[PDB]
Amino acid sequence: DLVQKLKVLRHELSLQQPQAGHCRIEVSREEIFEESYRQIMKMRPKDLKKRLMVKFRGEEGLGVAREWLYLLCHEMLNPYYGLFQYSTDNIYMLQINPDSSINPDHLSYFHFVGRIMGLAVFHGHYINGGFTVPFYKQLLGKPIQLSDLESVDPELHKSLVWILENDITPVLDHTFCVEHNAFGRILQHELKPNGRNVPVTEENKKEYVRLYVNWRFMRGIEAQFLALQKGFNELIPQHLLKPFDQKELELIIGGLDKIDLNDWKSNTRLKHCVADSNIVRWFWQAVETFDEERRARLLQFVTGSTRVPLQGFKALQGSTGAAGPRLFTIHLIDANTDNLPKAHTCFNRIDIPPYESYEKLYEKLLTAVEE
Repeated sequence: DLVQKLKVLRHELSLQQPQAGHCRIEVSREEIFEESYRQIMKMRPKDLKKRLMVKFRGEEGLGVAREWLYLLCHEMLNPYYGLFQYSTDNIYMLQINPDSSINPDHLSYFHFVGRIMGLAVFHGHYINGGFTVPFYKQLLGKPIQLSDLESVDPELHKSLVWILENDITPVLDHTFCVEHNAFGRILQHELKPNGRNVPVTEENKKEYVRLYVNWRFMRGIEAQFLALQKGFNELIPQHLLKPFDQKELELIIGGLDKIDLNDWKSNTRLKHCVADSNIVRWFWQAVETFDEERRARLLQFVTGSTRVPLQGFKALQGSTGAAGPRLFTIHLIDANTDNLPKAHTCFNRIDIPPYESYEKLYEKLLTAVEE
C-alpha cells in the first residue's frame, strides 16, 4: 500500500529537514500569489527544507501553511495567470499552457510552482489541483508510451507504429532529428547529441521511437516543464520518486479526493460537549445532508484546506505547523445563538453556539460555509 512506500519517502525527506530553524513566510491574503512568489524565490533550497512558519500579514494577532497552500494553489493554478490551462479532452484536469511565453518571466513562475509542489510534499502537505496523466508521468521521469500518442497525434503515431513493425532498412532515411513548423518556419530539432548525423537503423529504432514520442509530448511546453521540474526536485529528489507510478504520484501530491465520513467521524474530538450532545448529533446530521462539494467547503472552512491526507483525518495537521496531529474538533461555545459557527483553522476546530434547533444549526452552518 501507498502509505507504506510513502513513509519510506517521508523518512528520507525528514532527514533533510534541519531540526533547528523555521522557513518564515508572511504574505497578505489579497496578494498571496505575487508575495509568496517573491518570498519563496528569494530563498535557497536549504532554507525551504526548514520547518514551515506561515503567517498572514496582520492576521497574526487575533499560523497555517495548510490554508496558505490551499489559497496559493487556488491562485497559481487558475488559468487567469496563464501558467496552466484546463485540458481539451480532460476538461477536469490542468496542463501547462504552451502560450505561457506571453509573460517573459514565465519560466521563473513555473520554477516557483514546482517549488510550491515540492514544498507541499516535503512538509507533509498536499496540492489542491488535479493534473493530466502525461503531467504526472513526465514529472515522475518515466517515459510516455506510444499508445498515449494516438489521441494526441494519430499521423505521427501511425508512422512510429510502422517503424516498429516493419524493416526500415530498404525504405527509410531518417535521422535523430525532427523537422517541424515552428509557428511560421520549419525547425530542425535533434532528439539526442548530434542527432543530424545519427541515422535511424534497425538496431536503434526503438530508441528513436521513444525519444520522438517523448519529444512530441514536450512540444510547446519544454522550457515550462523543465522549469517546474527543477523547482520540484529542489525539495523532492528524483531518486526518491523511483518506487512510484503516475497514480501514486498524483495521490502523493494531492491527497485523497473523496472524504470518507466514517474516518472524519472517527478522528473527531469534542470540547465542551460529549457524543450525545444535541449540537454534535445535529452537526453530523447536517454533514450527511451536505453533498461532496459542500463537505469539501466545510473541511476548508474549518481546517483551512480541502485536502485529505493519505493516512486520513488522523494525520490532519500535516508534518509541520505547531506540534503534531491537531484532530478535527467540535467545540460547543456559550455564545449568542444568532452568531455563526466560528472556525480556528490553526486547530481544525469549529466553535458552535448552543443552537435551539437542528434547522437553526443547519442554516447557520450552511451560511458560514458559503462566506
